Amino acid sequence: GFLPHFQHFATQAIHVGQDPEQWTSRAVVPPISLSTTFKQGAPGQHSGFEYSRSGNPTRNCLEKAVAALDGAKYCLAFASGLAATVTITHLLKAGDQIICMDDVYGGTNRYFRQVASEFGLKISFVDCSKIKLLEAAITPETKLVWIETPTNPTQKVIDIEGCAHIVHKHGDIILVVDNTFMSPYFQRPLALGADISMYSATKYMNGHSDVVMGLVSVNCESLHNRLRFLQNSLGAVPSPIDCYLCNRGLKTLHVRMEKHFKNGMAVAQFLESNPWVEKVIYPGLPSHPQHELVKRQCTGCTGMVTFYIKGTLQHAEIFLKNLKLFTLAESLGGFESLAELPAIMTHASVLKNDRDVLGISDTLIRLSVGLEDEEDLLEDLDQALKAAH
Amino acid sequence: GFLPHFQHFATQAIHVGQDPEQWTSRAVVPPISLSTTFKQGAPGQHSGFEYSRSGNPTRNCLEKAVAALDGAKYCLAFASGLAATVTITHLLKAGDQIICMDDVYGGTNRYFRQVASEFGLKISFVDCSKIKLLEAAITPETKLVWIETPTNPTQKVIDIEGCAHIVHKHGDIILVVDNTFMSPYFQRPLALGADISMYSATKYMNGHSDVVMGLVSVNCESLHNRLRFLQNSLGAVPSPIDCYLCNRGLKTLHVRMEKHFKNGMAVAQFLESNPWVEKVIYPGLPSHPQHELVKRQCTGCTGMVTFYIKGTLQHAEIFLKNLKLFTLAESLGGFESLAELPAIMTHASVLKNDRDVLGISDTLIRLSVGLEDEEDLLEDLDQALKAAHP
Amino acid sequence: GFLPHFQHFATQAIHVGQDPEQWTSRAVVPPISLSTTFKQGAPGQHSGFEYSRSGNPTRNCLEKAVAALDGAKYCLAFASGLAATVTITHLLKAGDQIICMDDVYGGTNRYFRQVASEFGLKISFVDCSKIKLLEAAITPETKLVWIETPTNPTQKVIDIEGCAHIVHKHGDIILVVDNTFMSPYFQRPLALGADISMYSATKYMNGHSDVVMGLVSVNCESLHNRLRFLQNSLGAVPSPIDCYLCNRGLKTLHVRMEKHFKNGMAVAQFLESNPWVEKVIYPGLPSHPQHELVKRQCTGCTGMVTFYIKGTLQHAEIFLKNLKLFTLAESLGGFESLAELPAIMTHASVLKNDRDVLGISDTLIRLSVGLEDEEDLLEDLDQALKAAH
Amino acid sequence: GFLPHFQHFATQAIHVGQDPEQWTSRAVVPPISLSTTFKQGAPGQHSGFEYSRSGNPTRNCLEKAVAALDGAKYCLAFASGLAATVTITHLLKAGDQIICMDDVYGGTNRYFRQVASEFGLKISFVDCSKIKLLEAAITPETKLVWIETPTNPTQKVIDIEGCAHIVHKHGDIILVVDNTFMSPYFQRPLALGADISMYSATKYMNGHSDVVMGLVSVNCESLHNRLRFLQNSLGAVPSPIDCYLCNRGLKTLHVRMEKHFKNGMAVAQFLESNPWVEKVIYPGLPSHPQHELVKRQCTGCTGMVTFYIKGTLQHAEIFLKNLKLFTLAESLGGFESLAELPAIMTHASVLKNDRDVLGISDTLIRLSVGLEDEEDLLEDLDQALKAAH
Ligand SMILES: C=C(NCc1c(COP(=O)(O)O)cnc(C)c1O)C(=O)O
Ligand SMILES: C=C(NCc1c(COP(=O)(O)O)cnc(C)c1O)C(=O)O
Ligand SMILES: C=C(NCc1c(COP(=O)(O)O)cnc(C)c1O)C(=O)O
Ligand SMILES: C=C(NCc1c(COP(=O)(O)O)cnc(C)c1O)C(=O)O
Repeated sequence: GFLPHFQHFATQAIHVGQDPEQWTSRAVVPPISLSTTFKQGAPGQHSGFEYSRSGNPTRNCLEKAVAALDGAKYCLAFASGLAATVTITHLLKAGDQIICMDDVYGGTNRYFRQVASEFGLKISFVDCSKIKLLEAAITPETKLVWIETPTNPTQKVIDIEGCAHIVHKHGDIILVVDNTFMSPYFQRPLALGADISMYSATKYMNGHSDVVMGLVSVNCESLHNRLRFLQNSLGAVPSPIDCYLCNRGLKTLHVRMEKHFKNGMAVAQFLESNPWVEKVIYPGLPSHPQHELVKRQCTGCTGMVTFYIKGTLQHAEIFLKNLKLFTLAESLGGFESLAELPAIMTHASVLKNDRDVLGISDTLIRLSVGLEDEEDLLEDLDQALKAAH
Repeated sequence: GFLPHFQHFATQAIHVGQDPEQWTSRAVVPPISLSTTFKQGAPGQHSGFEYSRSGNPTRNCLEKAVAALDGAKYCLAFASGLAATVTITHLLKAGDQIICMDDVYGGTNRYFRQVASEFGLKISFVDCSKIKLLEAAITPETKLVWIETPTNPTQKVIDIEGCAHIVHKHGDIILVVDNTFMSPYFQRPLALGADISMYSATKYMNGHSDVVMGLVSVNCESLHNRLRFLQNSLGAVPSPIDCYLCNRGLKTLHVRMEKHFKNGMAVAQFLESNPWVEKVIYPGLPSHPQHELVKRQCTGCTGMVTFYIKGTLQHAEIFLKNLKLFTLAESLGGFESLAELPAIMTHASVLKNDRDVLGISDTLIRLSVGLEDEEDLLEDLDQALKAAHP
Repeated sequence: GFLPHFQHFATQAIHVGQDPEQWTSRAVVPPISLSTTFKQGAPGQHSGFEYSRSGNPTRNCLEKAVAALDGAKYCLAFASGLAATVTITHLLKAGDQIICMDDVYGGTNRYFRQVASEFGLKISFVDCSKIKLLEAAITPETKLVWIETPTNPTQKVIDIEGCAHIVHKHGDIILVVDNTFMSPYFQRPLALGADISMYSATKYMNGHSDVVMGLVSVNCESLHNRLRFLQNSLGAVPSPIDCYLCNRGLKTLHVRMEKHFKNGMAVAQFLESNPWVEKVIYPGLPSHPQHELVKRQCTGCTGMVTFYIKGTLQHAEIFLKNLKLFTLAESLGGFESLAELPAIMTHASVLKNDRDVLGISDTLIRLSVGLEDEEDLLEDLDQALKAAH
Repeated sequence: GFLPHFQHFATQAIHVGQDPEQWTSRAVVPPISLSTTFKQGAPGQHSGFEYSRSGNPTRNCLEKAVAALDGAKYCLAFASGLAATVTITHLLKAGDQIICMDDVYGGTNRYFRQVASEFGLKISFVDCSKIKLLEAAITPETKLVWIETPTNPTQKVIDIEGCAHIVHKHGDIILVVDNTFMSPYFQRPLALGADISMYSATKYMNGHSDVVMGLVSVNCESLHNRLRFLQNSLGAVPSPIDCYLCNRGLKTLHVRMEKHFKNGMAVAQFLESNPWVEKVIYPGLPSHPQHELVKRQCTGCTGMVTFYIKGTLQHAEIFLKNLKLFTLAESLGGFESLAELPAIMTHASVLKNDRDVLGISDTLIRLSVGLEDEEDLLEDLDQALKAAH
């Protein structure tokens, strides 16, 4: 009962930006152009490229593809997901206010809380999953609302169309949705009212655990020109090879995400059936408080499964150490299955008190279910939970 | 009469951070580690690496090498030179003031003037080549002094130790020297009092016109920890492959820069003796107003040659179009020779009024002399100058 | 009614040879080791590597993975598919005989006929699809039988178990199966009696149209030692980067091949019911003469679809140029859909007389169906066939 | 008093094949084109590229550059130096004869001796440094003469122009010069009568110890077409990235080779004056038996320094081991200094009887002097010789 899948997604992921007529050789795969500079027929009159930081063939090809997958007009690539957040923040000026989602990636919390706040910006963390709390927190100085859905790691879900309703009542407020967890194959924030669709491409977009990159998709002409200026002026740009490698991962995004769905759902149901699991948070399960909201704004779910182990910190540790197929490591969205304890690793940059209020306890385990065989993944979780029973 | 060359430079550029025993294969060249994450034996108990953005083998190898070449204790790599400038600015707080050299790369001027100033920072452009003009502009809110030497493109030279004397006289003020034009083989700002040695690694460090990268070297422990926090928190980090490629270019930095010196000097002398060149700005020529300061502050000179062609824009254009070996393009520091007209291209982001005050006119041409054969470079300039003045 | 899928394929494709414990950094993805040489603890006493051509970390990791996907003990990577064919041919001696499948890739035909024959080797092309023709052609000097199944481009299918029975009655004959068209996810020649499972990894193994590489899997110890000697001695070795890129593509082989199956079947059925197609050759259709052998010998089929257009050379040409999503080009097995005219392009190296005997006519069109959206692929073929008629 | 340096060498190494107008972007550095295939406007009507193995932009750019540096009309790149040797051998036919230099790289001797000889080719090893023995050994079946100069590792020098005179009196005999040790910056075999200038590009050509590659430069039109046919037909082709990396190393060949000369000479003079060195073989020293011949055909010398340690095998082992800056490893020609004992390491593939007759004894040490600071390289040799006395 999910949203119908996006129509030409697979065809566009393979061909947008990959036109052979772009190259003299008519190659079917875009070449990796490392050249920092380009010949000009006259001072200031180039043939499309002046300097790699401002633009280069391999990066523009990637931006073209991601924009199409997001239903966007424009896209911008950056050195990392955080670098995209920083560049987006530079759209503002001293005196502006930012409303940020309550549960967000540790680095996003760390940046807003400890860095951006020191340059004339007020940061307010609000649980926008309760949509009235967002409306109450908006102020005449609010210029940017930063949303994750599902949130990392508690996986709270936010009505994007509802928030866009509210946020756009006050005129000039930018709504950003960090769509890293879902990918554009399952959720298109721009089609739901958002002004900016942002990704940590390190996770699902690239999907091969070998490229650190951020992506930002936008439709507004004014908003794109401002973001493009900061891409060149701040210089947090990605390598053209990383762009090629990321564009390479997009070619299989559709088949990868579909398998993440099946394996993730199978893992979530198994964990809810386990006598040694206290709670399971997965947007695809009916037990999720926003399950029905997911189906109206998403075409499916991913392999990100969060759950609470029964017991204490030492039971969580024992489970993670007895894993033989899941790998104890940070990050997510790759072909290999990964397991982690956010309170001690990825979300240790969040204040401990803020962890407790959010539920990020010592027993919260986050899983990034990969593309391995289903029964092998379930046999690994079973043996490791039994080890920690 | 230049400074004696820095000892062990070549050996360190080839071996620092390149320890074969680091790898199970015991390879002599460090592998390219693309992995975004690393397996941990226990929650939070890694093997040296947690996440690629925080750190990764190939990037750490590069940073160590640069640190040794700069005589620094630590170094940080970034996605670009500007990204290093932005990260350095984030060391400050709203209300602080930045003093920037009046003549600087257009993008540096653009960032400070149009971006950093909008976040509670006041920017003042002052001619720190006159070292007393800097002393007058310092205020209790001054936290950062950003200088280029030689400046881009006018190539004004600044007594780094002189500025360091003044700057450190007022307590907690950071002195940054953008050492892009000279490279550590010819100038070590840290040994001259500077607090931060910063590079656009896109130019000479990599030296192969195929990597966009910035580098920041530092000695102060407090200053390093704050920069490292911002490297991971702002995430303007370079690709591990770019890190490998840049470390690859470092291996020939010493032999590349020496040839840049010879070709650059030969081009400057040819242009100075040319009847259709009004003036030549090259730190290696005695005609440069700060020549003796250069020999006092550098072990040599670079391939960056600036000069004024005789006539008007119309002659500047024609000269550039008749070039057959020099390439009309932006950037610099590569093995290939490059020519440009800053007022319209790299420094078009600078306001015309400040361009005029700085001397960046329609006849100022900037050359990045490459590693081609000397005779071919001089014949291309000769043929192009004659073409512009028949 | 196909063979049941191979157990643990996906798990092995993602993890075999990728153990993080190999690296000091504990990286989850193997690094790309470009170093040509390695430090030795003593003159001639290495720690596993002395020189890149003999072996290097990134290549050895890939070989382990491919061997597992083939169920093999050993695997060897090469600079190209032909480079693997040449290296295998060097296993023999002057005076030996080679029996090659009559319908084979043009370059493979060119090598045996025009090169290997000039160095004391007798080459015999036999229709091994009739198993008695192989038995009749075996000679006391026969040392190598080289088979493709399905063949390129006519896609004749060969009973691997039948040929192994025949070939191995005579003692010292090597049976090679070029498994390029099927990939190890759908066909395991080694489990069916073959002595060597060989691939042009340029096609499906890498699957991203950006790596030229060959792979050879083997079980026999004597046969492996002889091949390993020639890998280092002939030096037709691949770059460690290409090895990394190919190993990256292997991680999604299972999900890619499943989509190739679905898209290939849909395209093959559409063409067979098309009024401007005289004949369709697809192992997955019941109309294929060896359909029942395919289901007995394969777990599925791929996106390689061959068909004869009705009319003349001019109708094939017009059809091929009016394709707007399929790309007219050589090669196959990538995420993008490809079309070609073998008689003029990939198989122009086969003698015209031999083309007619094999059926490689001016109206035979070969398709490599990619992973694009199904309806877009069928709509591109529909509009292009009308354009020709 | 050497030959004058080759004119326009540096300019050509930086610009030949690197023309920005080749690319729509007008990039100053050629892009890395990984695409295996290319779009064709009509069946068999390409725009210069059909399939990566036959040709691709990044490889063709490299081939143009090397050809110019060799003073050649054509150049062909291969997966390795041995792969280039194999491809050149396939130029012949069963019944032909090969004359190979008596002292040659272990792998080159091993290939001819143990592989090529098994396919209807007779191999004859002759000391062509004494030119009368070459004239005597030629036979009506001789079709190819293969020389190294300086030889590896004894570094005997061969009058290339003299041998070309002899071999070309007998009509259709190919003269190959493996110019690996000298690089085209110091020796141009083609300008001295050779028919083929061949390189192991892994050594000085690339010069960064991270690319395994072979190169062959030729002037004869018939000979080039035959080699080009075999490049595509045997498929021992290099990766396009390796081609880019090798072309990148070429840009600094001139400045690298000059420093190898200076450091090599200083090391050769130091070791010859060292009380615990029995002999020093360096083409640049007056003590070299063919020193005056070197100055006749070369513009300079390299960092390859061979010498005999005074004493026994055990002193050579200890010497290699106490080096703290030189690295004990195989290969040569990189920016880093390398030490090895060929009799057991690189030349262990040569038969002992042939080793003893050639002088490759247990006390012969081969050094590849890098680009490190001269004074540090000389104490590394000083301290290590002191330790072994
Ligand atoms: C590091 C992981 N996430 C980083 C992240 C980021 C930051 O992306 P970077 O590529 O690490 O800069 C942004 N958005 C979301 C939703 C994220 O989860 C993690 O949770 O392991
Ligand atoms: C692009 C040019 N310079 C960039 C530059 C930079 C910026 O570096 P990037 O890597 O391009 O971000 C910093 N410092 C100096 C002295 C510079 O010249 C140029 O002058 O052509
Ligand atoms: C080039 C295509 N085939 C190459 C090929 C090869 C040659 O592999 P290469 O890696 O392309 O050299 C071997 N075996 C089969 C079955 C093949 O199809 C083609 O038909 O377009
Ligand atoms: C491996 C070294 N030489 C390889 C070599 C080769 C073999 O080339 P490869 O690229 O290593 O396959 C060919 N010719 C000469 C003169 C060589 O020296 C060595 O001596 O360590």
